[PDB]
Amino acid sequence: MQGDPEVIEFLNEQLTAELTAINQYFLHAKLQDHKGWTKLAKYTRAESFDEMRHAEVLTDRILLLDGLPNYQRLFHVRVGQSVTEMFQADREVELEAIDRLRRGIEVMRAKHDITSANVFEAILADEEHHIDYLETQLDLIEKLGESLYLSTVIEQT
Amino acid sequence: MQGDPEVIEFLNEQLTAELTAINQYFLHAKLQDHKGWTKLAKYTRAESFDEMRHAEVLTDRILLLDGLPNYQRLFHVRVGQSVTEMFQADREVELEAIDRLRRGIEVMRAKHDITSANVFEAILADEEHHIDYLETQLDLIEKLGESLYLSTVIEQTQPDP
Amino acid sequence: MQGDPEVIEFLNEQLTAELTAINQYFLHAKLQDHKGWTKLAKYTRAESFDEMRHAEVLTDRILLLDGLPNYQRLFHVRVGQSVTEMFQADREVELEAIDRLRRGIEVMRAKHDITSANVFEAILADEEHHIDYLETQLDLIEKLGESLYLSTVIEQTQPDP
Amino acid sequence: MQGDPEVIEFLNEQLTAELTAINQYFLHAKLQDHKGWTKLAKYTRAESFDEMRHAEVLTDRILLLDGLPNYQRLFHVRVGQSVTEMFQADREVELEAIDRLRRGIEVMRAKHDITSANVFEAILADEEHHIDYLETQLDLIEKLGESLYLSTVIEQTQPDP
Amino acid sequence: MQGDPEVIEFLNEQLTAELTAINQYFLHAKLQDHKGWTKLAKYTRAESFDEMRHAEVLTDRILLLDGLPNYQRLFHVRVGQSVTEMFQADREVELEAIDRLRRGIEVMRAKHDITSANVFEAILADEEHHIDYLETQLDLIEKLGESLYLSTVIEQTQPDP
Amino acid sequence: MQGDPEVIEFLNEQLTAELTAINQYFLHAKLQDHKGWTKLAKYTRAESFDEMRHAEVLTDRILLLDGLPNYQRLFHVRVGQSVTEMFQADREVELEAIDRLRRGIEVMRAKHDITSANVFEAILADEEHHIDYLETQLDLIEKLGESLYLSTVIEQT
Amino acid sequence: MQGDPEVIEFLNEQLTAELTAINQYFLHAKLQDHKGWTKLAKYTRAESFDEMRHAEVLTDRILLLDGLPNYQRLFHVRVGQSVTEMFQADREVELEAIDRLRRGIEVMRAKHDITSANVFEAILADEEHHIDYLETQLDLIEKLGESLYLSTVIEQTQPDPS
Ligand SMILES: [Fe+2]
Ligand SMILES: [Fe+2]
Ligand SMILES: [Fe+2]
Ligand SMILES: [Fe+2]
Ligand SMILES: [Fe+2]
Ligand SMILES: [Fe+2]
Ligand SMILES: [Fe+2]
Ligand SMILES: [Fe+2]
Ligand SMILES: [Fe+2]
Ligand SMILES: [Fe+2]
Ligand SMILES: [Fe+2]
Ligand SMILES: [Fe+2]
Ligand SMILES: [Fe+2]
Ligand SMILES: [Fe+2]
Repeated sequence: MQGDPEVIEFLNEQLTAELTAINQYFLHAKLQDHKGWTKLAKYTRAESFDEMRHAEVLTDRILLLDGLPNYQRLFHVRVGQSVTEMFQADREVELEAIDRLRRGIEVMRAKHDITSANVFEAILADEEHHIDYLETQLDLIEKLGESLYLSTVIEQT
Repeated sequence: MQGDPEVIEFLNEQLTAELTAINQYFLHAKLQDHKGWTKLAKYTRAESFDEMRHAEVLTDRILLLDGLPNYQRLFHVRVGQSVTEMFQADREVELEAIDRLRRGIEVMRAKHDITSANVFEAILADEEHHIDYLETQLDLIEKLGESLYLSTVIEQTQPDP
Repeated sequence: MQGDPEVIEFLNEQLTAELTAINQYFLHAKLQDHKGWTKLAKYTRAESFDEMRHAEVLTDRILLLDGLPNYQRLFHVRVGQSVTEMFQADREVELEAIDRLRRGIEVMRAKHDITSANVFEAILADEEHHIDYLETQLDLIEKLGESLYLSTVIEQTQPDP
Repeated sequence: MQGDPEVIEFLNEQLTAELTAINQYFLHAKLQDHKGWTKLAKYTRAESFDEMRHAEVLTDRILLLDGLPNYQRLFHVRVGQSVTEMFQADREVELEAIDRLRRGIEVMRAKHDITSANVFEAILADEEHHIDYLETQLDLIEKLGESLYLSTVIEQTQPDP
Repeated sequence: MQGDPEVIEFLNEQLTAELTAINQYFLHAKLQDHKGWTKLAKYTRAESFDEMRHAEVLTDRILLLDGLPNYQRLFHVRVGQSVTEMFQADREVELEAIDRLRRGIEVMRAKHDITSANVFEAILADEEHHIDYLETQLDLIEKLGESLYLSTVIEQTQPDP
Repeated sequence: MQGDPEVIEFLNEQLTAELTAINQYFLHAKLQDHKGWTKLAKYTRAESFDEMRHAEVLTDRILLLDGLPNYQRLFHVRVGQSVTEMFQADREVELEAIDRLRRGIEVMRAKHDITSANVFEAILADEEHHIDYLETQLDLIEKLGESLYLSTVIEQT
Repeated sequence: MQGDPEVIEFLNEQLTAELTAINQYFLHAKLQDHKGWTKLAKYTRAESFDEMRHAEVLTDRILLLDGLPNYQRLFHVRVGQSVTEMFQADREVELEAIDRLRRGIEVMRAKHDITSANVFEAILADEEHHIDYLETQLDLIEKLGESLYLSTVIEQTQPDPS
C-alpha cells in the first residue's frame, strides 16, 4: 500500500526516538554493569531490548506503507553519571515519547490509518509502564539515599 | 436450620470486618507494590487472601443458619501512606477483630451454637498470628528505620501491570 | 505521572462498580451453591473472579495516574431469591457498567489518555460477553421454566464445607 | 481430461447444494450455540464441516474433469428460529441432495463416468445418514417436547467468544 | 442487547465480503494445487481459513447484537487463470475490505459501539498484512517472471484427491 | 467358483496392461534416476509399485474365479528419451487403461459379476488420478520449459 | 585504569563504524524480508547481530580504559535498492573496517596496549570473513543474474509481521 505521508512522518519520528532510546538504555546498562550495579544493569539492559522490539514493529509498518525507515537520524543521547541522573535521563526520553505518541494517535485515526494508530497505542502503554518504573525507583532513591539503594543491586561478580 | 438472631448478627459483623480487611489489605498490597516494596507487597497480598477465606467461611455458616450474609457494608478502610502507617492501620483492624471474636465466642457458646463459636475460634487464632507479625514488623521498623527496613523488601521489578 | 482528574473519576467510578459486582456475584454464587444449584454456582463464582481482575486492572492504572483507588464505596448490592431474579440483578449491574464504559472511552480519548481508554475498552468487551450469557440464560429459563432449568445444574454435593 | 458436460453440470449443481448446506448448517450451529443449546450446536457444527468435505471432494473431481467449480451460486438458505424449524430446514436440504445424487449416479454410469458416480454414491450414503439423524431428533422433539429436549443439550458455557 | 442498525449493516457487509473471500481464496488454492503450484496452494489455502475465522468473529458479534447474520449473499468471486491474475484478484478483495473496515470503524466509534469497532480494527490489520504479502509476491513475479516464480513452488505430488 | 469367460478375459487384459505399465514405469524411473532427475524418479518409481498392487489385485480375483492369470503376454513398452516423451508415453498407457476399464465395468455388471466390476472401478479411479498428475506435469513442462522444470528435481547425489 | 587517548579514539571510531553497520545491516535485512527474499534476510539479520557483539566488546574495553563510549555519532548509512546495491553497500562498510582496524592494531601494539590490539585483531578476522561472503554472493549474482539468484532465497511467507 501507500501510507499517508504525515502518518509515515510520525512513525519515522517515533522510530528515531526508539533508536535513540536503544543507545541510551544500552549505554546506561553498560555503565551500570561496569560500576558493579549488577541487578540494576540487568533491568536497564532488558529495557533496551524492549525498545528494539518497538523499533522493529515501527520498521515493519513503515515498510508495509511503502516508506523508507529512517536508520540514519538520532536525537541527543542523554548520559547520566550518578544513578539518579541515569533514571532522570531515561525518564526524559519516555516523557518525550508519550507526547510523540499521543499526538500521533489522534492524527492517524483522523486520517483513518487505524492500524498505525494501534501500533502507537501499544507503544504508548509500554512507555507509560516504563516511566512508572523510573519514577518509582527515583522515589526509592529519594527515600533510601543513593548508597543504600545501590547496596540492593550489587553482586560479587 | 435457623440461627439465633444475635449469633447471626455477630457472624455478619465479623463478615463486615473481613470485607473491610480484604479491601484494606488489598489496597495496601497494591500501594506497596506500586512503591516498589516488592517482598512486602507479596506478604500483604497473601494476608488479603486470608481474609477472603475468612469471609467465605463466615458466609457459609450464615447461610447454613438461614441468615442473609451482609455484602453491602464496609467499615472505614484505613489507608496509610508511609510503611509505618500501613502496619499501624492494619494492626488496628486486627485489634477490633480480636475483641469482637472473643465476645462473640462467649455468647455463641452461651446460646449453645457451638459450631458457630468454633468458626470464631479458628478466625481468632489467625487474627492473633497476624497481629503478631504486624507488631514484629513495627518493632523492626523502630530499630532499623523505615529506609533500612524498606531496603530489605525492594526488588528490581516495581510494576503496575 | 498525573492523570486528568475527570479520567481518574471515571476509573474510580468503574472500580466502585466492579467492587459492587464482585460482592453481588460472589454472594449469588454462594446462595446458588447453598440451594444445590451446583453447576450454575461454579459459573457465577468464576464471573466474580473476573470482576476481581477488572478491579485489579483499574486499581493499577489509577495508581499509575497517581490517584487514590476508592475501596470505600459500594453501590447497592442487588440480591435475588429465585434464579430469575439473580440473573436479572446481575444483568442490571452489567447494563450500568456498559453505559459508563462507553462514556469513559470517549472522554479518555478526547483528553488523549489512550491507555486508560483501552483499559475501559477491554472491560467493556468482557461485560458485553457477560450480559450476553445472562440474557441467554434468561431466555432458557423462560423457555424451560425454572424447575426444568434448575434440574440441569443440580449435582450430588454438600451445601456448606 | 475432459468430462461429459452434463456430468460436470451434475457435480456443479451438487457443489452448489453443498455450499448452501455449509452456510445453512454453520449458521444454525452458531444460532444454537448463541441460544445455549451447547451439545446440539457441537453436532450441527460438525455436520457443517462434513459438507465442507463433500464440497472439497466435488471440487477436486470437477477440476480433474477440466470444469470450472462454481463458487458463485447459493440456493436459498433456510433459517429456523425454533429447534423444530432448524431440524426441518436441514432435513429439507438433505432431501433435495438425496434426489439429485440418485439422478446423477444413473446418468454418470450410463455415460461411463464411473469415478464420478462413486463420488456421488459416497456423498449419498452420508446424506442418508444425516437425514436419519434429523428425523430421529425430530421424533424425539415430538415425544419429549421442545423444552425437555433442549434441557438435554444445555451446558454451563458462554454465548460469544 | 440490540445493535445500532447501521452498525449491524456494516458487520453484515464485511461478513458478506469474508464469505466471498473464503470462496475466492479456497478456489484459487484448489486451482493452484491442481496446476501443481504446491507450496503456493498451501499458503492460499491457509489464507482461506483466516477469512473463515474472520467470518466466525463477525457472526459472533452480530448475534450478540441480536441481528441476523447474512449467510445468503456473495459478492462477485474473482477467478484468475494465470498466477498474476490470481494475486491481482485477491488483492482487489483486500483493497475493498480495507476501505469498508475503515469507514465502519469511524461510524462504530461515533455510535459508541466500541466493541464492534475493535472487531473491525483486528480484521483490518489482518487484511493489511495479507495485501502486503500479495503485493510482495506480485513484485517477485514482475522481477522473476511467472515461470521462474512458479518453479520455486512446485513439488513432486500435484494431486486432486 | 467359476467366472464368466468374458469377465476373465477382461481381467487378464487389464492384467497384461498392468504388467506392461510396471515395466514401462520402472524403466522410466531408472532412466530418470540415471539422468540425475532425482525427485522425479522417486515419484515414477512409486507409480511403478502402484501398478504392481493392481496386478496383484487382478491376479487374486482371476484365481478366485478359477482362471489362469496371464503372466506371459506384454503390450508394447513405450520408452521416452526426454522428460516430455516419458510423460507422454506414460499418459498413453493410462489412457488405454481408462477405456479398458470403462468397457469392462459395463460388461461385468451386466453379467452380474459385481465384485469384479468393483475391482475395475477402483483401478479406474487410481488411473484417473495418475493421468491427472501426468497432464499436470506436462502443463508445467510447457510453462517452464524442460530445463527449468528439470532443475526442480535434481539432487547432488 | 586509563588508556592512551589515541587508543580510545581508535576504539570509539570502530564503535561508530559498528553502530553504523548494525543499522545498515538491520535495515537491509528488513528490506530484504519485506521484498520476500526470505533466506537472504535471515543471513543479513544474523550479520547485524554479530556487529552488535562487536559493539558490546568495544564498549566493554572502552569502559575498562575509563573512556566514554560514543553512542551518539553515526557514519552515513548506505541503503541499496537492488540486491547488488545492498551487497555493494555492505561490502563498502567492511572495506573501511579492514583499513581502520589494521592501523589501530599497529598503534595499539606500539603503545603496549596489547589487549586493545587483540580486540581489534578478533574483529578484523570477522570483518574479513564477512567481506568474503559478500564478494562470493556478488560473484554469484554476476554469474546467475539478479532474478535467478533471488529465486533461490524466496519462500512462501513474505510479510512485515509486526
Ligand atoms: Fe519504546
Ligand atoms: Fe480475618
Ligand atoms: Fe469482596
Ligand atoms: Fe467487570
Ligand atoms: Fe480484589
Ligand atoms: Fe461458508
Ligand atoms: Fe453433503
Ligand atoms: Fe470449503
Ligand atoms: Fe478477512
Ligand atoms: Fe517387476
Ligand atoms: Fe494400474
Ligand atoms: Fe539498533
Ligand atoms: Fe563488525
Ligand atoms: Fe543496537
